[PDB]
Amino acid sequence: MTEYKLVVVGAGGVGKSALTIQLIQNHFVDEYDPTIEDSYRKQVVIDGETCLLDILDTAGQEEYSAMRDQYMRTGEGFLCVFAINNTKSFEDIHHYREQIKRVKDSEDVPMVLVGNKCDLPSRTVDTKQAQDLARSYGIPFIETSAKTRQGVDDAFYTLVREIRKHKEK
Ligand SMILES: Nc1nc2c(ncn2[C@@H]2O[C@H](COP(=O)(O)OP(=O)(O)O)[C@@H](O)[C@H]2O)c(=O)[nH]1
Ligand SMILES: NC(=O)[C@H](NNC(=O)c1c[nH]c2ccccc12)c1ccccc1
Repeated sequence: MTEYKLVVVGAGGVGKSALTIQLIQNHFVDEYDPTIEDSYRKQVVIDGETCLLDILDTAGQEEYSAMRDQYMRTGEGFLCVFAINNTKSFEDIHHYREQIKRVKDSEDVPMVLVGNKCDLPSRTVDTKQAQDLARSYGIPFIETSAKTRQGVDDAFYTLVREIRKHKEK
């Protein structure tokens, strides 16, 4: 049983916790503490491989930067989820990608761009914009919704494969 350590990083309010809890508790949480940083584990036999997923629902700000940067190094795959109805979170993608790349000191870092809230209206971030960015980074992008669980299943699976892809280069 192989263990995969992945961290869901992004802006606050994008739905980091809900997206993960949906695949852990099998239901959508309407109200959940945004400052909670818990780690959930899930075992799935994906691609004929029985692996154990180690995920961490980031809050946003830790007591010390070194503590936040700690799991930034141990993270093999990072799920970059943003809100299509919040352009502010989409622009922050540049900072995260650049920052985490520096922390690990690598240009080839397994990441998947995720556009949450695809089931909600008032979309300011067009799909093309997100896709354009993902194609420039050299990573995949899929729209998702924690409420309908659309794309979320694929996104999480893709991240694991991206990790494997990086470890089989
Ligand atoms: N309608 C809708 N709300 C979502 C979605 N994902 C998360 N939310 C809501 O966003 C708010 C914060 O969710 P939370 O799990 O704390 O995400 P986080 O704080 O960004 O890690 C809550 O009201 C969630 O129910 C979604 O996909 N669709
Ligand atoms: N945030 C935490 O619980 C940190 N430990 N856990 C982790 O790093 C991991 C938990 N889930 C992960 C997913 C991918 C990589 C790492 C982890 C932590 C932070 C500060 C001090 C001591 C421990």
